[PDB]
Amino acid sequence: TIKEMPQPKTFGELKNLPLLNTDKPVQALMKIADELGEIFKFEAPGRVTRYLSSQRLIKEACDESRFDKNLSQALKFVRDFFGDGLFTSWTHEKNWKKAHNILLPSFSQQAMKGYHAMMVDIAVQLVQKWERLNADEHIEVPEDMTRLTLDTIGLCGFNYRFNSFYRDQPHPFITSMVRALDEAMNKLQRANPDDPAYDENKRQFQEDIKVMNDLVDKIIADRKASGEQSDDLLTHMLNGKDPETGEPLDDENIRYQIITFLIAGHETTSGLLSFALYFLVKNPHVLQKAAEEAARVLVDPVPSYKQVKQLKYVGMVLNEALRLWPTAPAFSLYAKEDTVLGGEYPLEKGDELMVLIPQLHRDKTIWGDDVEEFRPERFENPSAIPQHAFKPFGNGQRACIGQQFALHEATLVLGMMLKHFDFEDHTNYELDIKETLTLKPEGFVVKAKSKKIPLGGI
Ligand code: HEM
Ligand SMILES: CCCCCCCCCCCCCCCC(=O)O
Repeated sequence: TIKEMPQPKTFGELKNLPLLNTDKPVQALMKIADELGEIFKFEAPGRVTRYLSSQRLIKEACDESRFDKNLSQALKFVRDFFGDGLFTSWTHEKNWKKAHNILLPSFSQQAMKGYHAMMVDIAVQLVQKWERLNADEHIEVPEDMTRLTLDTIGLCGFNYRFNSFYRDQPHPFITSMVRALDEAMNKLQRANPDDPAYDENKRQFQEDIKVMNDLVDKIIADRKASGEQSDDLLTHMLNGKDPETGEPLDDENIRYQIITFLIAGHETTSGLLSFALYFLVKNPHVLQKAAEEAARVLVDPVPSYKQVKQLKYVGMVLNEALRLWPTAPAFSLYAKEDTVLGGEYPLEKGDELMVLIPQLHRDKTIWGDDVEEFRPERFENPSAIPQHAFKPFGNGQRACIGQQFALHEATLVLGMMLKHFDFEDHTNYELDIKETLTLKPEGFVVKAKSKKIPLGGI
C-alpha cells in the first residue's frame, strides 16, 4: 500500500460525465482538483482518465521512458480537422517524426531573425489601428490579439496576408475555427453522437472544415505562382526531405500541417497576449516596470531582433501569465508499461494521465504561498525552480515546436504596445474565461491613449 484513488461525484451510468456539462470544463476540473488534491480519476462511458495537479507526480509522468504523448478524447476530436499533423499524431506514428525533422529548421534562430521583419509588419498595423481610434472608443483585446496572431503566422509561415486589420468582424477562418473547437469540446460531454438531435452539428462541422480547407487551397495556389519566393514554413513543407526516412511530405499531410500551424500557431498566442495585458492593468506597478524596460530598450521607430531579445522583464511578464493561465491548459500521456506512480498509485499499460497545467502552476510546495498573485519576479532565478514545475509548452520531444515563435512575437508586440500606449481598465474588467479547449478572456476591453511616439518602416 499504495492507494486507492479519489473520484468526484458520479451519476450512475454516465459516471463522471455530467460534471463537465458546462461551457467551462477546464475551470471546473481545477475546482475538482482543489478539493481532491494531487490526483483524481475521471470516468466517462467507456473511458478513464486520471488528472494530475502536483509537481511531484507530474515530474514522473514527464519521464519519456515511462510515459509518452497520448491523444486524449479532445485531441481525437481535433484530429477530425488537424488530421495527422504534428499536434494530433502519436510519437511512433510514421508521419510525426518525419514532419518533426522536416519542419524543425523552420524554428531555428536563423529563421526567427528572418521572421522578425514580417512580425514587425503585423505589429505596426496593430499599433496604427490603436493610434487611429477616436476618444469615444475602446479596444477589444482578444479580438485584436487574434487579428495580430493569425496575420503573423500567415505571413511569416505562408507569405499569405489574412488582412485581419481590414476587417471589423473576425476573419471567416477564425469564425469556423472557433465553431469547430467549440464542437470538439461539446462532443466531450454528450456521449450520444448518433442521435439526430446532433444532425445540424455535424453539418456545420463539415461546413467549417471546408471553409478552413478552402483557405489552404488559396495558400497553396498563391505559392505555386508567386515568383520572388520566400524561405518560410511552407517552403520546407514542399521541398524538405527527412534524413531518416529519406522522404518528402505527401500532399494529404501538408494540408494537415497548414491547418495545424494556422490554428496552433496563433490561438494560444492570442490568449497569451490577452491574459498578459489583463494582468498588467490589474497590476499597475509591474506594468510601469514593463513600460520602462520597453521605453529604455526600444529606442528605434521599429524594434530589431536584438532589442526584443533584450526585453528581459517583458519575457518574465509573459511567463508569469503562462504560469497562472496556460492557454493550452492540458496535455495527455499514457503509461508505456505497467508502472507505479509516486510510490502510491498503480497504473496499467496504456492508462491515461491528463496533466492539469493550471493546477500544476498553483502547487504551493513549489511556488511558495502567494501562488494566486501576479509576480513576474518569480522567474528572476529559474534555476531554483524544480524540473517539471513550469509546463505551458508541453513536454519532451512532443513539446511545442513553435515556443520561441510565440514568445518572440509576444515579446515584440507587448513591448511595442507598452512603448506607444498608456492603458486604462475603464470598465474595471472582471475576468471571464472562455473555453474552446484553449483559454482566452471573454469581453476584456481597455482604452489606450497614445504616448505620441512616431513609428513606421522596415
Ligand atoms: C502561448 C503560445 C503557445 C502555447 C501555450 C502552446 C502550447 C503547446 C502545448 C501545451 C503543446 C503540447 C501538446 C500536447 O502535449 O498535447 C504544444 C505543442 C505544439 N505546438 Fe504550441 N503553443 C504555443 C505556441 C505555438 C505556435 C505559435 C505554434 C506554431 C508555430 C505552435 C505549434 C505547436 C505544434 C506543431 C505542437 C506539437 C508538435 C509536435 O508534437 O511535434 N505552438 N504547444
Ligand atoms: C490549438 C490546438 C488545440 C489543442 C487543444 C489543447 C488544449 C488541451 C485540451 C483541453 C481539454 C480539457 C477538457 C477536458 C476534456 C475531458 O476530459 O472531457
